[PDB]
Amino acid sequence: DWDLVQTLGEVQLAVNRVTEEAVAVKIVNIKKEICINKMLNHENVVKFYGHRREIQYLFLEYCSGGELFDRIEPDIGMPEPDAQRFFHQLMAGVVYLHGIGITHRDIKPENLLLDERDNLKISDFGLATVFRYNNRERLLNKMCGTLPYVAPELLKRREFHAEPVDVWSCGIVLTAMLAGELPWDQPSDSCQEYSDWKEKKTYLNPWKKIDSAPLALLHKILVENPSARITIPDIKKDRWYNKPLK
Ligand SMILES: C[C@H](CN(C)C)Oc1nc(Nc2cc3cccc(Cl)c3cn2)cnc1C#N
Repeated sequence: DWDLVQTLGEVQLAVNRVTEEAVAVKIVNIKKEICINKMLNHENVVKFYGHRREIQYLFLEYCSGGELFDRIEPDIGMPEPDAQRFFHQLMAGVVYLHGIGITHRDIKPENLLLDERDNLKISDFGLATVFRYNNRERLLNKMCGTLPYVAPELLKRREFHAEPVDVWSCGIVLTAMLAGELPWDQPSDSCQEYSDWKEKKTYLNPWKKIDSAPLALLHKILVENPSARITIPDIKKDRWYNKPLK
């Protein structure tokens, strides 16, 4: 038996009556979240233990470290070495997902959990979907995600590639980690902060608070044209991405 100890997000912390093991139980599209979870097995992805239908119950990893969101100090961010480490682990998780043809679609600090060792884990696959199957890519056309984190093509195009969208959102997460703020309400031309970035006014916040090395990476990630946007394999060759830090 598991005792429901407290509400995490519904989602509640459950604790094993015998072993005292802790798990997160999700109490409830749900069919796809379960299916997708069944496919997942990676150290930077929230573990899926199983499910039960009574109201549906999902048994997920308890990440006692909390949400990445709470490691970001407003207007400050966090130490660059910690940001880099979290970004490495995020890429590892995203790489894995894309490798098996899954796109998360809602990457943001609220959905990035930390275990007891502060290892990052991608959470919440309620919006995730298959973008590659039998080695054939399917373009996406449904709008979803979270405005400050979504790529501009999603607002501007009828169809778009899945992967560059996840890459973009990772770029926004990195920005948040290094500056403790989001660069814009949304990646649209009616958005002054977004226009300023497109005009490379990096003497303005949040870019001003970001060292030139990571900023160079951001210049490559937050590129409006998804076809010109840096890919993960190339992120792996980026100077800052490879810089020894602490
Ligand atoms: C509760 C989050 C809300 N999302 C928006 C991230 O959704 C999930 N949380 C999980 N674990 C978890 C969440 C915690 C939340 C707060 C604090 C602590 Cl210690 C937590 C420890 N572990 C696992 N899967 C999902 C899913 N889906």
